[PDB]
Amino acid sequence: DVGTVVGIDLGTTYSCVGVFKNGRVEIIANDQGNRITPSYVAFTPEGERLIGDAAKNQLTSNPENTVFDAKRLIGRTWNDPSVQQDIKFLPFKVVEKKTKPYIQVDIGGGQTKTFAPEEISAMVLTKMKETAEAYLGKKVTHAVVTVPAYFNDAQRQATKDAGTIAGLNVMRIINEPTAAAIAYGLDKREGEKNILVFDLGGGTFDVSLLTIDNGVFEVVATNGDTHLGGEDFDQRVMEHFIKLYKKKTGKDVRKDNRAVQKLRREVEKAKRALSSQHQARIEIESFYEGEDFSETLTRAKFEELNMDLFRSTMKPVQKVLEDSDLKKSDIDEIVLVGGSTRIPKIQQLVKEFFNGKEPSRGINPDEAVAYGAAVQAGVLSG
Repeated sequence: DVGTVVGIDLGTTYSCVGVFKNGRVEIIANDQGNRITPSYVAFTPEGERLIGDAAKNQLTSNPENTVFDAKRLIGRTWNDPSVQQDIKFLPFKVVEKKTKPYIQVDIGGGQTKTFAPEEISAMVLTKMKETAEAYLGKKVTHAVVTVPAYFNDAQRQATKDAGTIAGLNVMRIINEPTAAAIAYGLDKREGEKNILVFDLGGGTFDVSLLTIDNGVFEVVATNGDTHLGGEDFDQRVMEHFIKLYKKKTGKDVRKDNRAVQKLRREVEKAKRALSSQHQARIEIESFYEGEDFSETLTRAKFEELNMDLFRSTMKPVQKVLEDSDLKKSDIDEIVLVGGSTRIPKIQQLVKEFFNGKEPSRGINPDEAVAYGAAVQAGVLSG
């Protein structure tokens, strides 16, 4: 009937899919061997449609026809002031169509097409569905899908709609921070608890005050920063090296985007390394005008380059507490979500904010939301 239902984190920057198999949640790897998949769609001049890692990986040679951040636009009208702000920063065309912000791309050979934001997310969701189905060795028809807690009626419906386009019946839309809590078993626990969820993604920062009472969740207050994430930490590190280069050679890397992008790729990997190691080597062969890049980033440097950004995450946490009439002591559970929460310095800051109190631990913070979504998908068959 519903078959094996899947749990999908449909993220602004990365998506994740899980399933309940053999008494356990399995987070599923994609055709590229990754347990997270970029929420990107690229159309090539030859007319190929890329989704996920291959869309993300080419993109530097294709800014106009590579689509991301559709989640910023889904469920919104063209004239929403938020949309009008966002599209300033997007490198693809967005036009007014049927009152909505439609994405216009060159599909190949100069052929122009428009897509509703839920059409682009449907392509991503189709990628998640194939990832799942290859794992399971069978077709999937039903899904649990997560959304931010601040999502309104239209944004929830448009996500359901993206699922229907993708061949998915979205049985449950769940809030992302609730899914995270579920992954940690916090919905089981007896009596009333206040849960702070701190979700530092690749492009957005979400803080949520949740209440659990008899396995029923209530979102009391949300804050954060719509345009803060790990990518902002990457950018800081580029500017540092482009500056060091424009000092050691006189040359300016920004004249060549391909150089700037190659730096971006290596910075990303260095950033991930610095969560485990204390130094990382950034080495780009044939980086600008045949010449080579070697420099080495320390964790101490990474942190200094980002310290004000790291510190600015605490102010939404204070506002959330204020808006919900609670103080630090009132928090019984801290859940970290997002790849950036693996940054050792961000963990230190959250703990010190809460007076030495430890967060929940044991689930990859990139995977926690889909995990919880898979916990509920699990119950929806059996």
